[PDB]
Amino acid sequence: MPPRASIQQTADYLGVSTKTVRNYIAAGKLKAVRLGPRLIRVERDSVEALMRPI
Amino acid sequence: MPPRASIQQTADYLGVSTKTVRNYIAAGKLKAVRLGPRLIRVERDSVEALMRPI
Amino acid sequence: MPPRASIQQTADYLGVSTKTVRNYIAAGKLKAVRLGPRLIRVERDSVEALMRPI
Amino acid sequence: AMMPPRASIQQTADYLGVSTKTVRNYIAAGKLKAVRLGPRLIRVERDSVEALMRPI
Amino acid sequence: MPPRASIQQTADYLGVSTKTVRNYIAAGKLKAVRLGPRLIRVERDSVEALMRPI
Repeated sequence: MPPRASIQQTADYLGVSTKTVRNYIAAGKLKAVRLGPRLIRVERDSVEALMRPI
Repeated sequence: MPPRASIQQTADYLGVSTKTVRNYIAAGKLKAVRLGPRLIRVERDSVEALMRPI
Repeated sequence: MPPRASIQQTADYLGVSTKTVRNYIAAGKLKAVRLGPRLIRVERDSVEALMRPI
Repeated sequence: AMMPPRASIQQTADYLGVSTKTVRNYIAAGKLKAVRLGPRLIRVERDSVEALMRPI
Repeated sequence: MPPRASIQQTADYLGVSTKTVRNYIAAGKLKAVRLGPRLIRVERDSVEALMRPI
């Protein structure tokens, strides 16, 4: 367990499944971060439906 | 403007700022996706905090 | 035998029943932590402490 | 974040729990900021390490 | 980190050894001043300049 630990390491450390860790994170029992920017893409369809004619 | 477009392409397309595009995604007015898995890390100190003694 | 082991894993390692492990915990001869309301783990260090040369 | 203000590639990697190669990629990709002192002495800016991490 | 800093404060700031800081000073890669028989202080300005972004 280094300061920032993989989901796997946290699972092994705690003796639970990686799923359980992911649920803990998702429920606010564990704090987690992601490293770096996401590669984000917007769906054209929603852009199209955002523009309401007048 | 492809089926999945960059934040910049969406901003250019709509004549708004990237910041405005980001706000619309946060508000649920535009639908967006990220590509591929995040590199995730759990904060060591929060694992320590999770384990409450009996 | 993880750093944080289940009661069943502790029983199996020691060669005792789950009831004996639970009683060691209540009696303070084993140190245990609660993760979730339905999830307990035994500290492996205390398990090693519990075992004394004859 | 008890790292030094200018951290080694090893210390950044150790703190982040990723390989040194990974830390070196981040620098190249501009995802981490770094400086050179000498003919092969590189240091990561701790501030960029903090900003590299975005909660989930 | 004062405008006039010790070799030690400099070594910590840079994340290198005091021996390295002393080398740099000797090489002219750092600017230093002497206050008395013993006392050396490194010019913070020279320390900022040493860190050339990649």
